[PDB]
Amino acid sequence: PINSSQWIANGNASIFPDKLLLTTDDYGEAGSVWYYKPVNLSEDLVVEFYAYLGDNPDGADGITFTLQSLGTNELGGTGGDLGYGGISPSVAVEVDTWLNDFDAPATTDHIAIDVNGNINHTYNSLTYPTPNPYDLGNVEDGREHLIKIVWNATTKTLQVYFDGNLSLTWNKDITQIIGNSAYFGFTGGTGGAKNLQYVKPIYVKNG
Ligand SMILES: OC[C@H]1O[C@@H](O)[C@@H](O)[C@@H](O)[C@@H]1O
Ligand SMILES: [Ca+2]
Ligand SMILES: [Mn+2]
Repeated sequence: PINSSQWIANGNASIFPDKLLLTTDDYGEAGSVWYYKPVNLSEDLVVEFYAYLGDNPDGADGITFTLQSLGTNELGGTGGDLGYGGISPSVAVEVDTWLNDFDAPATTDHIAIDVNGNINHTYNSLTYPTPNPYDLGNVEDGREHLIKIVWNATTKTLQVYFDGNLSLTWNKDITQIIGNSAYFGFTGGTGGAKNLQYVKPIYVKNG
């Protein structure tokens, strides 16, 4: 179901016939996979994918869905950077499976909106501002989780659904951060803790 010609893998990521592998269950990884054609953010964007965050609750570090207006070679930091930290201009939806000091006020595995490659939730909330991170409890349960991301180019809003539950919303015009055109894709990291991490894209609709 994955057409490998449509995806560009960087770092420790690999394109498989049925999934986008972001990290293997090994230390110090960063992986990214970008879709080959940019989307037009003056139209709506809906992305649905299954995410797998591993089977070890004591593992790390998490994944993102990222919109960024650079290109298909971008790869952010390892570990708590989730393969995303440093990429700008960007907006990311992180699924974060390791509590770093900069993750306050999160208390569990969490989903959050990050901007321009910043993964510090207090900084982003003081600067942009982004919403607080949303605690999911443990998502390193060896199950695939359904994530749906909705950009509405009329209302200038973003919604994020996890396992069918509205988890985050945002009222910032993301085109004023990244421009009207962006690559989309996925990133993952591991550090001093680890997990197998992958996504299975289901549906992408632009307009
Ligand atoms: O992997 C979990 C964590 O491990 C620590 O040793 C560092 O690698 C952090 O960057 C990382 O978030
Ligand atoms: Ca983290
Ligand atoms: Mn986080």
